[PDB]
Amino acid sequence: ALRWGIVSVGLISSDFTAVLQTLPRSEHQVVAVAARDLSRAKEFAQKHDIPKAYGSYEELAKDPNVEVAYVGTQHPQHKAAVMLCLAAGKAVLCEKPMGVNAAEVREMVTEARSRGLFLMEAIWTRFFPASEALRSVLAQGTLGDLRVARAEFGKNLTHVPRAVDWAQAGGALLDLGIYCVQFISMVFGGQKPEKISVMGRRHETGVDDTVTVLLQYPGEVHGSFTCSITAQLSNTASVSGTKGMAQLLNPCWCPTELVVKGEHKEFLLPPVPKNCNFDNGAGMSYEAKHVRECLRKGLKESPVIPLVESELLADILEEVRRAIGVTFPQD
Amino acid sequence: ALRWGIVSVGLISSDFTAVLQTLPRSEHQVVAVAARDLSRAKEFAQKHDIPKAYGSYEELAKDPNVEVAYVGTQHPQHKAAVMLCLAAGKAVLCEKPMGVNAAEVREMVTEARSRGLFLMEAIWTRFFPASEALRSVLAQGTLGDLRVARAEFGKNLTHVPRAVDWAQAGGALLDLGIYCVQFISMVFGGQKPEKISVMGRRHETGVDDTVTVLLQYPGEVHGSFTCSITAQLSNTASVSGTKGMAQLLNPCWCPTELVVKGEHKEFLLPPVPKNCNFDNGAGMSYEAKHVRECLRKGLKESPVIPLVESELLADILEEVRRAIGVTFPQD
Ligand SMILES: O=C(CO)CO
Ligand SMILES: O=C(CO)CO
Repeated sequence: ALRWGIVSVGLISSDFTAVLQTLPRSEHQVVAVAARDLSRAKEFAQKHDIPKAYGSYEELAKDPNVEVAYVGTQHPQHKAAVMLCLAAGKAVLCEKPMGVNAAEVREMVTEARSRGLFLMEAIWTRFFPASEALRSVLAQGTLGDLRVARAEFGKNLTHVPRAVDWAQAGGALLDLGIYCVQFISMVFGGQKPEKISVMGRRHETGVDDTVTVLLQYPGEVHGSFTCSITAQLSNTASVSGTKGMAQLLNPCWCPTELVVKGEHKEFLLPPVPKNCNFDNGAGMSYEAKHVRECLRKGLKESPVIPLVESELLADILEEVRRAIGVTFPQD
Repeated sequence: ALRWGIVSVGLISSDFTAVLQTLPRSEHQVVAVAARDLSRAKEFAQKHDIPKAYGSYEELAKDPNVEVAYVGTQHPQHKAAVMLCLAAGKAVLCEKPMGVNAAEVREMVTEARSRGLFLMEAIWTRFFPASEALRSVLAQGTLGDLRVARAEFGKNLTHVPRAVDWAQAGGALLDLGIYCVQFISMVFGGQKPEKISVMGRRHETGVDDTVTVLLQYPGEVHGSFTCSITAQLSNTASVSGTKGMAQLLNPCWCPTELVVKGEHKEFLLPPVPKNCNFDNGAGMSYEAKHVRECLRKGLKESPVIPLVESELLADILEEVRRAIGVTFPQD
């Protein structure tokens, strides 16, 4: 079995741990969990039936029974935790966005590469059967010659502290726009944009509120998206060519419905766990099973979200937030 | 009764004439129709039961029984027909877009104004009960403080000669984007944009193929739209604020469904005519009844689509097509 170590005991680590404990026991085992104090770690290990608890991430990195670390910390704490785990020879699945700016991602990627260790950014949406089916539709040429595509992700998250906080690098782009940028990149074959235009406005807590981006892609196609932590949007994503449109229905970030030229297709989520902190949390199973398949094949990154594309997504996101003057200490 | 004169006998004039002939006989009468030859005009007058036919527009302008002229010519022929009718003291309802560039619209508007004559651009969408209901939702503040809105209009019209022809000023912007620009202007109170960014690509017939625009509006709100004559899009339009979203469902340009914060509302079209050349053609009744209400009140333009806003819509459209190098002889 693939032996997992859980870094951080917040809500997302809770969901991911519950998912891993629904998978075949001969394929995945949760062997250890670290928190920034032993107390929190033991409470989590007892609730989730993990056999070892640590009060520092460093102790988890050093556990020789852990093969892969899941870094579920808040956004600004991803980098140090990843770097610790890689220095200790662990594979790492890092939560999204992998880092808060382009240089953090480059640093993590250079480290993983220099040590021949697997690293993947947990962009869970890419592994949903719906998303895989859209990629086939594109490979098959069903929509004809591409023209453009548009994604949107907006909800009123003003009462979700995580989400609006400057100190945790929250705001529309890093919480929600990350899903729009990855979708547009995916439909256009992970290609670097030729040009980006941005409009948006800030939120009174120090982060961005609502942001729309236009991206020129190579071969005369382009994408746009809108994200927001105050305004509710359609929360769909689409791609259109000369023969028609494919759409991933709301919830786009976690789609189970694909519509192609008016024809609907539903992809049910796994049955458990239910009651996950986050909508459709059960769908995290797909990325978990993907990491095991990569590691069994001896791969040092995923073909579905390669490290060079994580770097490009980071470059894009950083360019967008700089265009509207939203700077971070890290940069 | 309001006495109408029909200029041009194409498909749209066919639909508008059929609509007017379903209205109360004491309110609207179709008294005359002109075509560029008598033959075509008589055939149309016989099919549509109009009592007078002319083989030139000038003869219709001069008919003292005509009170209002409906100019249904192809795009580049709007200006000369409008100018002829206004010089002859007729009110004019001119089909969309009123002119092919900003100067044509300014010229028509200056002429109407200098003569104290009603002129309105036939932006039929604005008069649908659905659109009026969205304006109320906005006036009521139901969506909270505005944030942004997005419209799209795309279909494969490559086999519709009108639509792809350079000589008739076709293409995505003048055929379909005009609906997106008017919607965004309407939700943002007809205000002039502070900035416009554009990406798009040309079509091999000499006109634009697919075009996406980002528009900054005053008060930190913005809109975007995508239009295309090759790629099928969602064909919905939406506006979102801090308390939720309103959407006009497909067909946006001709909506009968409004969704506000998840609550659906349907507005049925008039029952006749049926079998109109254009989708939901029966809805042209609303703009026809509006022109009569303006004229009965002695108004020289519509408060719903004032001439200064037609000028601004034209200015926008022209700026967008220049940004992607699509120039016309007229400019
Ligand atoms: O990823 C998500 C957290 O907001 C979806 O809301
Ligand atoms: O106005 C319209 C003509 O395309 C709608 O298709």
